[PDB]
Amino acid sequence: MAEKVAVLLGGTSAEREVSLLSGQAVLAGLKEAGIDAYGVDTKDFPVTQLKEQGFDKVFIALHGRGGEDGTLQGVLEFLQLPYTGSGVMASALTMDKLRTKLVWQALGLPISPYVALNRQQFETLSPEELVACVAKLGLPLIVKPSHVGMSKVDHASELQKALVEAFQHDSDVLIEKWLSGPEFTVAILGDEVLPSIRIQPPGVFYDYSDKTQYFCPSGLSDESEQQLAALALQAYHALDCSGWGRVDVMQDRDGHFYLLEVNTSPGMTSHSLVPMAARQYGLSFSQLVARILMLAD
Amino acid sequence: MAEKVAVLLGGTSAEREVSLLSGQAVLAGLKEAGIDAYGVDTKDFPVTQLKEQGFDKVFIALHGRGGEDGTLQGVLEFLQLPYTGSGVMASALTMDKLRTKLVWQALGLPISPYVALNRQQFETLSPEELVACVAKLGLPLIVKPSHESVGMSKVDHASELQKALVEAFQHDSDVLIEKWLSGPEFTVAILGDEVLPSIRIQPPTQYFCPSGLSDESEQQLAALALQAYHALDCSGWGRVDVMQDRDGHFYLLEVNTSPGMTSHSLVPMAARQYGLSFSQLVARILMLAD
Ligand SMILES: Nc1ncnc2c1ncn2[C@@H]1O[C@H](COP(=O)(O)OP(=O)(O)NP(=O)(O)O)[C@@H](O)[C@H]1O
Ligand SMILES: Nc1ncnc2c1ncn2[C@@H]1O[C@H](COP(=O)(O)OP(=O)(O)NP(=O)(O)O)[C@@H](O)[C@H]1O
Ligand SMILES: [Mg+2]
Ligand SMILES: [Mg+2]
Ligand code: NA
Ligand code: NA
Ligand code: NA
Repeated sequence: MAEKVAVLLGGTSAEREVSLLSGQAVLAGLKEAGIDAYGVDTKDFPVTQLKEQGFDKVFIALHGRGGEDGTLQGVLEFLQLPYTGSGVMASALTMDKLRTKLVWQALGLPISPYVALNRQQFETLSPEELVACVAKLGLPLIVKPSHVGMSKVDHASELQKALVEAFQHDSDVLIEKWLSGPEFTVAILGDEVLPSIRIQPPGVFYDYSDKTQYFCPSGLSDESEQQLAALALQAYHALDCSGWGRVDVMQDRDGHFYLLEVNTSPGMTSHSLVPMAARQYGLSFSQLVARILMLAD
Repeated sequence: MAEKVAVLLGGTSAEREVSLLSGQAVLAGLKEAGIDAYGVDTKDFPVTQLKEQGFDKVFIALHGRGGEDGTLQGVLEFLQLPYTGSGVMASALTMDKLRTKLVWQALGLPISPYVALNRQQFETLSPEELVACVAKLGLPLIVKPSHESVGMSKVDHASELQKALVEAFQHDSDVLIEKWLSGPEFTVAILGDEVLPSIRIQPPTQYFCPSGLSDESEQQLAALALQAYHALDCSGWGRVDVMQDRDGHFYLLEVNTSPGMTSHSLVPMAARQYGLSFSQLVARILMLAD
């Protein structure tokens, strides 16, 4: 018998608005392909009741907290409903910058040099020791929390300052070497790596708008794109991802690629990265979402 | 109001019968400490209904799948009940032996030499080419599926390897081949930020608490166990497992995020040695859920 599919959307996180748009597009795409899909705004319907409502399969179109971080996935494993995107472990681990970095580094995948700090060694030390500690990183630097309130840093007086603003919403902190750019992103769909996209934000960060420019194709030489494609796939399997996702990557002045992050529930607005990548690989939006759904075992 | 507390016990996993005992003990210890606790056999009671039925706090005494793997933790995060033990990420991570290892390795924490192998590599490669991948590890060898002794084999001669890989590629797409260690084995219970006293395990099982180690070795082991526990983002409580080599080096094996709470279990025995009654132990664990 045919599947009843729930498209989860909206939610209660900071990214509710984008998620409303993503879910709306996913919904229209699935109905175009003949899938018996139904929208579910999770602000108002409890995800713990999907099974009672008669659903067979879940398409996850939520973003941020409670959507891509393992918690929803755990609910779905408890109910024994198949769902799109990565499982609990991968979904949660991709939110944790420190441990994502550790997994990659143990495998010898390229990451920007960094130094981790918790609040202990933070308060158990002062600026004359903190600067010697990072000295080997050079300048300038990025200070961010392990799990939004980050800074760029140019010389050694600026450091101490920015460290304390980072502990205002996290307890483990990363101090990374600054990379020149440019920034790229690589969508993965099952095992297929799609065309990369160059991203230029106006300021120093590609943080949380409307000005940001994107380039498809990305302008990389051909040899450069195979390297970035293979690396992306490795980085995605490294964290045990599956179904689909998006790997974020940055070049440095030397031209080498460094891994930043994997996003386990990407935006699916008409203006979003994955659909733009897919259209360039030659897939309609409708085929994209039918495929993601097919990849949910 | 006194907070109403659910001790989750039983479940539907292989570890059910052990879990009924853990939960029965925890139930009795929370009551002795003045806590308004109720046993909840989650085989019979969903867990998605715990908020609706009026519970305020959850003590997890479930073991294995659906208990210590992040799925339960995810449900409780969604219902927003405070609960005992590690969060989603740590509970799930600790069931992935490969990635546990990778994290520890990158922090320079000591683990046994190993090789990891996925099904695609097993398919592509001849038995001899395999023996060649794991040669640098010597013999004997331990073969385990990567996902938490089902499918686990001790391999003494290179010609037993295939059979061991096959038995394990049953249960997982990822398998670990490790260097065997001559022991003995240790376990270090952690309770919040306190490291309790270790226990020597001598299997074929005798448990020794105290462990026999020098003070100076106990300090090393406690510090090492703490770092291994924080490396994986654990909190609340947990049990860390460690082995020695012939030379007395410690190597990390695993962190357990929902340990046994029967009268014959390790954590309770470490607690006893620390000067705690069982009632005190479970009350402390619950205080650490906020
Ligand atoms: N070492 C670095 N050097 C230069 N730019 C960086 C570095 N790390 C991160 N960035 C920039 O900051 C952006 C967002 O940082 P990220 O590493 O995703 O942390 P985050 O807190 O998750 N920010 P957000 O994307 O809002 O989640 C990246 O996409 C880059 O543009
Ligand atoms: N490298 C090793 N050398 C010697 N003994 C080992 C090694 N790895 C595992 N063992 C023994 O096997 C036991 C189980 O190890 P573990 O790494 O937890 O695998 P497992 O499949 O989780 N088995 P269990 O914990 O019983 O589910 C340990 O407690 C050790 O006594
Ligand atoms: Mg980010
Ligand atoms: Mg184990
Ligand atoms: Na994620
Ligand atoms: Na666990
Ligand atoms: Na030595």
